[PDB]
Amino acid sequence: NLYFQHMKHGRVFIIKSYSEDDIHRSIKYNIWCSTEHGNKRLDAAYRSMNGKGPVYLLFSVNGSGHFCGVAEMKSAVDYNTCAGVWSQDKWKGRFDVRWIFVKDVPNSQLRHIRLENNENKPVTNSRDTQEVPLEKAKQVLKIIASYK
Ligand SMILES: Cc1nc(=O)c(C)n[nH]1
Repeated sequence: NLYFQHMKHGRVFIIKSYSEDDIHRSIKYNIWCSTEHGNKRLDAAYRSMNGKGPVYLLFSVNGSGHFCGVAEMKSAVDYNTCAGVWSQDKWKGRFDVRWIFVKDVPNSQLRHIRLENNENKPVTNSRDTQEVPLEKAKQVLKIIASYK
């Protein structure tokens, strides 16, 4: 899948989900919510983008050993929400997402990609809302898209 090899715009973030049930709910309802600090980071990136390129999210459940898919941010963060929707009751907030890949990709396939903005650590050792440089994100996206 040579599609992503020539991407010229966009920002890309890691999402770490404590719960696979929350991944299921995100796919069913096309929504996500991060922590307070994570929501602020994603909101800033989405808003400054002003629709000039995509914001992609690379999802992985904590401790699972694999990534589980890719979604595009499709709205700014709405902070005026009901509590208790997600795996920890305190998280409020919501933004729309569109899932573009739902597939398990082992960390072994992605570990060789290092993030020069994060001490050259493997992309598989990232924390929630770690940003991925575009040239490294393109390599992750090609691998996820091509994996079978
Ligand atoms: C739904 C959800 N799970 C999480 O573990 C985090 C960090 N943010 N949002």
